[PDB]
Amino acid sequence: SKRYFVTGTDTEVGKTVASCALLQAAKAAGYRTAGYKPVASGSEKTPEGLRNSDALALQRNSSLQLDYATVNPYTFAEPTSPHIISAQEGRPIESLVMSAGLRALEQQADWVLVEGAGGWFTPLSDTFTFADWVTQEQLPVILVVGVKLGCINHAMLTAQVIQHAGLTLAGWVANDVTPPGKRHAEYMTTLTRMIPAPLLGEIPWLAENPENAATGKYINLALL
Amino acid sequence: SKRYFVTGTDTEVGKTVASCALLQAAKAAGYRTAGYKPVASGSEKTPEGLRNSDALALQRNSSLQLDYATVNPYTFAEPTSPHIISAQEGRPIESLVMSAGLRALEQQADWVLVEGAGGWFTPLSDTFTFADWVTQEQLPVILVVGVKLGCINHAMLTAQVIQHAGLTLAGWVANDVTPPGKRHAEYMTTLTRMIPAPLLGEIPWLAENPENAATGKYINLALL
Repeated sequence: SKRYFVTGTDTEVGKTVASCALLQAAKAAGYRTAGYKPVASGSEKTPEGLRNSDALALQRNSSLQLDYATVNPYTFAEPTSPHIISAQEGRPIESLVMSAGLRALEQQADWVLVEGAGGWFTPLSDTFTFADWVTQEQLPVILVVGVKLGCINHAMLTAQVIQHAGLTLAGWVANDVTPPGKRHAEYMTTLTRMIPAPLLGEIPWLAENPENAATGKYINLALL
Repeated sequence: SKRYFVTGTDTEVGKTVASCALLQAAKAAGYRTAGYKPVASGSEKTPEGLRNSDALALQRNSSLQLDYATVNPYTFAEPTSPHIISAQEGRPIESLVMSAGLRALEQQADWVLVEGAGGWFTPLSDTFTFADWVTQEQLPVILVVGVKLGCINHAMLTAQVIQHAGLTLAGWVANDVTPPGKRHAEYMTTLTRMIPAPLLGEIPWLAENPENAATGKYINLALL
């Protein structure tokens, strides 16, 4: 089965928006899809426990019917770095648990998308980062680049680090986080030249909630 | 003579604020200082040509009397990536010119601070980045980290890339770009543990124009 790890180059680049577009495109291709966000911070209280909106988006965009805990085993109330709330709450983030949830999904889906929390080097504990887990899982990576101020530097830094860890950079998705501006074409050209992986598509600026929009049309899965 | 390259982990981290604090601290230590910003975009028109405010700050905080062109040989009007305006204007950014200006300063100053434009991987041309120039100059690097959302990932990415290029990470400076928030102590602790270089100091949040503030007291130059 196909499996990918999605990470962003900076905060607020629309990582979940791109993830939902990817899931919709995979489903259109005929795959049995599953979204997985092992760790999520910043969540609402419900009668059944804490719920994270990004995990809800992945749950909803998966073709299979999945239970929330399957999509997101680790949910924290405060939107801060996972290693900080984890320590405060006395709830360790276990590599074995994150890996188990991945296997669980692989038993039903042909195409699994794993969404990280924060960026590449987000700490899960004092001695373990998200990059450590992706590296041990040998997951190919899809980079979500927000077309904004500073994206060239952030995308190159992330790409270099990933390749250096011996992982495959499967592709990148350009997310237009702001309305059309000047230099947009120039930024896209520079990013295309510099990121050593295929551009899968560009999701235009949408003002509502791109997570709920039919965005799969913007992804060219044949390039993965 | 001492020479350092200052880079930031993200946009708007206060790189020039930290640079001015560094210059003030070096002067207090008795050094003959010089600030150097080889490339600068986003500049005001004056009767004598384009002037960049960050270069003006470095000029003013240098102990030696320096001419503007000495501090900033390359000035562009539009605040975009240097390789883009450079190409548009038909004015190539020459490695030899940037290096020459560095030698020029070294003939008068004992302590030279070089401030980059953008982040680490800022392109100067289609085949040359700022990182290429710093690497050939073998300049030790000082990282300016804005204590904000996403700083841990950006600081680790930058640090790893710099070490990988075989350069020395001389130290880092924490700049408080926003008013005091929760998790500030936790962020500082994480950054201190993860960045493999000494914390030189932390510049508090100041609402006016930190570039004009006496901030040298916040830097401990004995750690460089």
